[PDB]
Amino acid sequence: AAPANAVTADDPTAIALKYNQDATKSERVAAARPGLPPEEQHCANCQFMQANVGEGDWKGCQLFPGKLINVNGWCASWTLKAG
Ligand code: SF4
Repeated sequence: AAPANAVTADDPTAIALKYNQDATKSERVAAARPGLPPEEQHCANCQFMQANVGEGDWKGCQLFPGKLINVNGWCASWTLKAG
């Protein structure tokens, strides 16, 4: 079950970025964002995931202030975690 502050499918920014809590139900292949092949991309390996926010599988994303994403999710702002 998601947390009360989870990013949801109805959030305008989530819609614009094509976020899904489950990267296997995402359009990562169509987007072909650079840095890894698309099937390898999800929030856990994204530069914007905040590992010190949230708990368990539900972590922060810098782009979604006050909310939580799932580490197994994806959106079109996916960017390789480089530091
Ligand atoms: S920016 Fe990165 S961490 Fe945030 S929802 Fe998109 S893929 Fe996940």
